[PDB]
Amino acid sequence: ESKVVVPAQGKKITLQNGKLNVPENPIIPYIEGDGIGVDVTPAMLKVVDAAVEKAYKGERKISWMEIYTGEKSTQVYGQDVWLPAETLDLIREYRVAIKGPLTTPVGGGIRSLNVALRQELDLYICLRPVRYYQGTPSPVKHPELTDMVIFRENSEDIYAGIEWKADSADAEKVIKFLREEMGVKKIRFPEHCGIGIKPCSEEGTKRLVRAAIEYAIANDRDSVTLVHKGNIMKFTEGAFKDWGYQLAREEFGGELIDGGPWLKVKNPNTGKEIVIKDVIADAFLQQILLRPAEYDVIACMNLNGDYISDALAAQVGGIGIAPGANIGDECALFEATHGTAPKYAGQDKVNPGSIILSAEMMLRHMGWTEAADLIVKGMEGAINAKTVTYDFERLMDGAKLLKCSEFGDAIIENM
Amino acid sequence: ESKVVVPAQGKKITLQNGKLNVPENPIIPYIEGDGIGVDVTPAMLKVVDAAVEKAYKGERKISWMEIYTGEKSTQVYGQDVWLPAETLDLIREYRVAIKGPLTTPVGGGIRSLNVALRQELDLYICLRPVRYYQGTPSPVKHPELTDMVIFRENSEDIYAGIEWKADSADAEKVIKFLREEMGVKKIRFPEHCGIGIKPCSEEGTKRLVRAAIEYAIANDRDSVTLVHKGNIMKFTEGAFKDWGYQLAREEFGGELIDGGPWLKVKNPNTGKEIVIKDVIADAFLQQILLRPAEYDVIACMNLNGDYISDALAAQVGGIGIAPGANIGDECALFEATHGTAPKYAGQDKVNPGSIILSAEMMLRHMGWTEAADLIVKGMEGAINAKTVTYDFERLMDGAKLLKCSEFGDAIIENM
Repeated sequence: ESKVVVPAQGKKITLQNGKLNVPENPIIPYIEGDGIGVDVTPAMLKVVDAAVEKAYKGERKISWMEIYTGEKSTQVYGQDVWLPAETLDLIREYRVAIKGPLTTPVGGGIRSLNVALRQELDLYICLRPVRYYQGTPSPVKHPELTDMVIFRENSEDIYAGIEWKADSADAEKVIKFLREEMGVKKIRFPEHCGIGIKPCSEEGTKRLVRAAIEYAIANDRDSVTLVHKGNIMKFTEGAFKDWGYQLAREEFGGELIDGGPWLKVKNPNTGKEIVIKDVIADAFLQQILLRPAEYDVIACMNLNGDYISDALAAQVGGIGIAPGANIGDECALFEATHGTAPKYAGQDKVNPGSIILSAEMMLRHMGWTEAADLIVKGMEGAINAKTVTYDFERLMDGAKLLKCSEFGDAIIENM
Repeated sequence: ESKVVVPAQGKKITLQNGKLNVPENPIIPYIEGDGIGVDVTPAMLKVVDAAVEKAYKGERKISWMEIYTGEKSTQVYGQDVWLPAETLDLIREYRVAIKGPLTTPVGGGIRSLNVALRQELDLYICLRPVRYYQGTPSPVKHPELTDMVIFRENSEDIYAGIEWKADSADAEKVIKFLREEMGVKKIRFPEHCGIGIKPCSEEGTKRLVRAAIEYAIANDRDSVTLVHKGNIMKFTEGAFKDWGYQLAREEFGGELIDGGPWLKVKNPNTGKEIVIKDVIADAFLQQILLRPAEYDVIACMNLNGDYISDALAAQVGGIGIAPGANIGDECALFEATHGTAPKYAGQDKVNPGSIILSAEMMLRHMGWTEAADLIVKGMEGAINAKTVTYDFERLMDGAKLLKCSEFGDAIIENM
């Protein structure tokens, strides 16, 4: 039967008119995760609870409910039950959830539980906030000028997996069609050629850009930059930038600046003029290094979103502590972007940064920005105090070595 | 008639058994270029001549022959003659050539002369050497650890231009075929969707990788890294990495290291063991920032090659002085990667770095590494001495402002 105990205290989050109605004692489902998830998750629960307790002084509390997926789901439900259907039901019903790293049933098992969750719950948006935390060792000279939020389209693009192996009957048939029926003259070597498809629709583009702007308004951000390689790939990447600008005008009353393509959207809550602009992907990669302060919310397609995220994390030295979320229309799933690392499982050694920052994304997503602000403040303070875990410690001279749990306490101490 | 005067002294470069037979007084065709090309080219000719004169002490000399393309071609041949056929003949016949920036006959003219040259001469390889020059203002902490050579496939990939506009009869027909005939279930929104094709052939991959390794052997480099996003795009990007590794084994006698995918190719001239390895594109972008010294020759597809090049130039602060070459089977065309900037045309103001470094690529391509070494040495010295042009000067405190021509002389002075 259901082995999930719904808390006695707590009320669930409602979705009405596109907005979330979050009660003072919301029930938030959580997946501990496999491997080191057993270490990082407990730290996360403690940090979030303190943030809430401190910011709202007892007037709010979260009723954590544990759901299952992965290795733990097996010891709770059966054997081959890696992703119990009721787990999906609970994430959709409760709207927001947070998960630790998951282990793929390697060999003859369900390929990556993460892709299963993302696809079944139609989590079309990959959100990757990237900012520098004072003290984190970085490779660039001025990482503190970086504070962006990447909105990566997660359901289309070349990542869609629509391809055919070179020399296969399929690949041959597709090439035949393209060259004969379509009159394609641009395929240099039609023999021993693999083919890939890159789709980009109006809806897929609009729904992502919409959220980007919504986010900027909701969080009082300065701008949304549509990143694309539209100069080359006109009908996909270029179409992306076109639909994006079109949406801002039509839905957000964007007004042209100097007649130029750039628009300005007035934030109806603060009066701030959010600038809607665009930069070519290859030029953007240079821009994030030369003029990071010029960018804020970034909206782009799958591939571009993936590359930019990894490149940014590296600049601010936050690869090991990169937060992330997969958001759809009915629910949002916050996660630890790192692996399971079964070697350190139970050792209370690993860095809880990723999942803790993912929790701040969750709190912010819930409107609880005060609490979210405390997590950022604590993180910065703890790292700046050089009271860090092994991974950071080994890269810092004069650092005090703390355990995963102790780092959690250090974050709480600097709130 | 032909308005190109073939020098009286000089002999042309021969191509035999894949190698070039370069005489001591080769005739090298050159395109001055439009706009500032009138400033930068003369500086280039002077720097190269000194490099040759100094390294070989009068035993070698280049017989520069001016050919035409662009604005200047008009005042020499007619009106609509932007790319005279005889110019193509001369580049192919003389094997190596160097050009300054070109101006596109905007409006109703031949779209980008550069793409015309590249496509007609089948210059399938875009070569972008990226290294730091002591003194150049950089955004990263340790740019001096960067010294890579990007081998970008230039004839295939998504850049091929094979796409159809959303909602057009064409786009609809292609989608119909894919979903009905191919059984494609992965196109989320088949309506109002633009489609792009990403082809990757064995030959296109092999010919590029071959050159990469040839280059590494010829220049005694340490490794060739096959960059790809093969984990996602298996039949194109993954196929690229597979064919690449296959070629190293078969043609270069690559031996497996620890049974791992990495191979080792022995340089038949130095005995050095050139490592053939691979990294995923998104991970590589992080690697160039965290461990730049681990990389050397890079071999990748069109898009990846474009992104990585721009990202690297930014790191070493060499965007304004980025050298580049388009190489094919019959000829190689070295060029200034910057624009025409008609505003500064004639003012002897702009930076001649790009084309000068492109010349060193040319000399190195000719086997004249001693002379090439002098151009690198001079450049470093001049920049390190802070005797630079306006663009660098404005970014350097205590810099001596030099004119385009004077910078040329400064390079010569530090050889």
